[PDB]
Amino acid sequence: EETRELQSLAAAVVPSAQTLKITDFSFSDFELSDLETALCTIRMFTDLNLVQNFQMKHEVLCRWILSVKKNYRKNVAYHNWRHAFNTAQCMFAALKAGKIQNKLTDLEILALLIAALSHDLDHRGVNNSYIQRSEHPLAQLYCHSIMEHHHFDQCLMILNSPGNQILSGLSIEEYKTTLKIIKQAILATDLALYIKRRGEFFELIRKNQFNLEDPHQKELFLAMLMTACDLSAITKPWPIQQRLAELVATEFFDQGDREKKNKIPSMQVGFIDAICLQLYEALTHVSEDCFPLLDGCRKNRQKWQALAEQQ
Ligand SMILES: CC(C)Cn1c(=O)n(C)c(=O)c2nc[nH]c21
Ligand SMILES: [Mg+2]
Ligand SMILES: [Zn+2]
Repeated sequence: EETRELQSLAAAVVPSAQTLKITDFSFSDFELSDLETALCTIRMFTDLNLVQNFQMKHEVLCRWILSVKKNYRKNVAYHNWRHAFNTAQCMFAALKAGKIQNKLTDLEILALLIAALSHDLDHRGVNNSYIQRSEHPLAQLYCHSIMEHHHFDQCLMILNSPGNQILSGLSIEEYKTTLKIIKQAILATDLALYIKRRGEFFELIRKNQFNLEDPHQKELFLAMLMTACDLSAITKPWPIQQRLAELVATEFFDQGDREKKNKIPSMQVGFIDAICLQLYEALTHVSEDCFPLLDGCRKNRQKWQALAEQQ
């Protein structure tokens, strides 16, 4: 029953951020039920003052969260609701604990939270070609970042569904700006785009020319931040990361129409060196308080490498 789930969520009391541990970069969701993750998501919107600043009605926000959750496929090992929820939690932590909140506007924070939660909507698994083959054949080269555009379309449809319009409170101009930031935020989760633009971000930091005051770099930062949250499972405490790596490995090797372990340690070390280390280092420079993400990433590299050499 769906309306029953909505009834329960809407009537439930929302515990504090401290009680939910959502401010911790080390946050984990394994012990939480779907209902509990939904309550954590409400707390994120609430504490970031989005519910107040944009006059969201409780029942609407609840319905929206449940529609979002419902549109991820639980049969997919990694790209599912829990990943999206975790990505948003990391965004929340980076904003609060990481003190990034003060460097952005309310509309940017609103867009980021929604994007984090919506960035992988309807994902069918890295080894699934359905979404791509269901579009205009040579559709891969025309509308590039095909998956991300799909995720955004899904995000937008939910945002416009009756009873789910959490942005109805914004003015038309506020709305167009938010939608634009949300779209860019989601497109940014395409690693191909991350690898294409990260160089500029890194370059701007070396020369100490990074300036969030100019729109170009702010947009570049939001894109880098989204990626940082999207890959944050790589920064978790060793016992947690070991588990999240299992999920990634399952989707990569076992799923796609559904020894393995040995491939995992080297895969995670390669992933960290090639994609993660520089990003979290860069982020730490922008905000000293985001260090734990980097620290966590390093500790995990050490652990996986030790296994790679065989413990
Ligand atoms: C999921 C995949 C597309 C990218 N990706 C990721 O996000 N995390 C967290 C990993 O640990 C990982 N290992 C390989 N690829 C990975
Ligand atoms: Mg994605
Ligand atoms: Zn993702």
